[PDB]
Amino acid sequence: ASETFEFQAEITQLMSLIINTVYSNKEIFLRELISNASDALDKIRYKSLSDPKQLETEPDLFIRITPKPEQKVLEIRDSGIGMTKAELINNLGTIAKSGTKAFMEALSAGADVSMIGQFGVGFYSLFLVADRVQVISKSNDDEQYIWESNAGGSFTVTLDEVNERIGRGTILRLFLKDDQLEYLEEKRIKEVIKRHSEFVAYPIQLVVTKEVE
Amino acid sequence: ASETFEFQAEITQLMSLIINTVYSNKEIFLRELISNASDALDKIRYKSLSDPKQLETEPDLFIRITPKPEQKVLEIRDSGIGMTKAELINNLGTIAKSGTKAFMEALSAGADVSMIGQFGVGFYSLFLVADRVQVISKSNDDEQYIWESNAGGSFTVTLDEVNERIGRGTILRLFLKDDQLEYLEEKRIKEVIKRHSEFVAYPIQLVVTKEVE
Ligand SMILES: COC1=C2C[C@@H](C)C[C@H](OC)[C@H](O)[C@H](C)/C=C(\C)[C@@H](OC(N)=O)[C@@H](OC)/C=C/C=C(/C)C(=O)NC(=C(C)C1=O)C2=O
Ligand SMILES: COC1=C2C[C@@H](C)C[C@H](OC)[C@H](O)[C@H](C)/C=C(\C)[C@@H](OC(N)=O)[C@@H](OC)/C=C/C=C(/C)C(=O)NC(=C(C)C1=O)C2=O
Repeated sequence: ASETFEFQAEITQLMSLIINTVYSNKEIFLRELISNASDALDKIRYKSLSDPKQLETEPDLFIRITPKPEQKVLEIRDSGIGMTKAELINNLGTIAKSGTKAFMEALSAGADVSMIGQFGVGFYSLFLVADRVQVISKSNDDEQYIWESNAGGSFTVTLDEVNERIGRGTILRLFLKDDQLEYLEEKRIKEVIKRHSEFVAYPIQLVVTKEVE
Repeated sequence: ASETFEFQAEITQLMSLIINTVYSNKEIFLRELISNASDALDKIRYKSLSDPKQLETEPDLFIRITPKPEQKVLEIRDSGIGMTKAELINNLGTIAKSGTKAFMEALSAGADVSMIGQFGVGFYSLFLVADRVQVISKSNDDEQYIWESNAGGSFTVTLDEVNERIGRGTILRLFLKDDQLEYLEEKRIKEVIKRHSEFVAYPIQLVVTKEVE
């Protein structure tokens, strides 16, 4: 089933920094994850200009937020390009990232966490509000895989026999911290999107569950 | 992966009858599926009176409707007792049912389809509005399985490596007919529940997806 990999050292260090910070504007994590989703929709949409059959696995291009209050979990879905087993491994931890040290140096010098995205390491901002992540992803070029981290020194990557089938793309499964359940609520989610994600080319769907009156 | 089984002969016959009928009150299929859900919630709730650890796999007791417009699919979820591989096989087709012939005889004599549930064969009413069903189920006593039918002479039962994990219970996955997509819409669903499912002990949740304004 399930392989384990080592985080490059500064990535550990940065995650540890973020997860431990008192910062007062953690809502930016959603700006980042939405903007990553958009970057991945862009990428597949562009790819299919020269290869239209790439869109076939999943014709609709969207971003979808799903609060799961009962599980203390928030999910950000996209029908973007997705990632293969080897891209999860390389790009999410094992290799040194061009901005990690520079950002941490900026941070300790006074910089706002908000700036994370400009150092190209804004995926790690999710730890502002979550102590476990699953990245579940299906690329047109591979089977569906689950990448998991708890901010420790290592992560796991497992063949997905367990979750619904993504036609194509990626789900970010955030297990929220108990002092961050504000991000489970419709009003809150809507506000953060309004404020920080006005200029997004793709529909952003919110999946909401109400008991029938 | 995937075994195939034979429908007992009258069950085929009845399915063929239902799927082919012009009947003007097909909405009753939802009454039936909700009431089955309730029968399965009852059953686990009762079981755990003498065995409280049975509720642990899924503490919440609910029924959940999820329209999937993009897929022409409606899902009815319950956290009831669920079914094992052997119960799917026995109880959903292979063995002769006590009411099948009697109901078909009632039908051709004038009876309203609405009466199906009183012959204890109301599960088959789903074919009024669907030409494919998946029954995905997880019983505390077995792995999660998928039972599939297209109203033909046979059905399949496959180990589930493909759908999200039910802690416990059952999802009815209806693939609706093109002239029955009315059941994908919030207003419609709500109306049918109001009319036919007033007296239900369990919360009925409706999962709705709206694009953010
Ligand atoms: C230029 O692409 C980006 C990179 C470089 C690569 C990891 C890009 C990645 O390699 C397989 C892919 O092209 C996809 C599109 C990655 C994402 C943008 C994100 O995945 C999502 N959300 O589906 C996203 O993963 C959930 C990417 C995470 C990568 C990191 C660490 C991130 O913070 N910054 C990057 C962003 C925001 C990028 O847009 C980045 O490295
Ligand atoms: C008395 O239980 C019932 C039976 C007899 C058995 C199949 C019961 C079944 O055996 C494994 C289970 O006790 C569960 C609780 C079955 C359901 C009620 C239904 O499953 C759902 N919705 O989770 C439901 O399956 C999705 C049961 C389908 C069974 C048939 C054919 C049905 O139309 N009628 C029955 C109903 C409505 C029952 O309530 C029935 O046979």
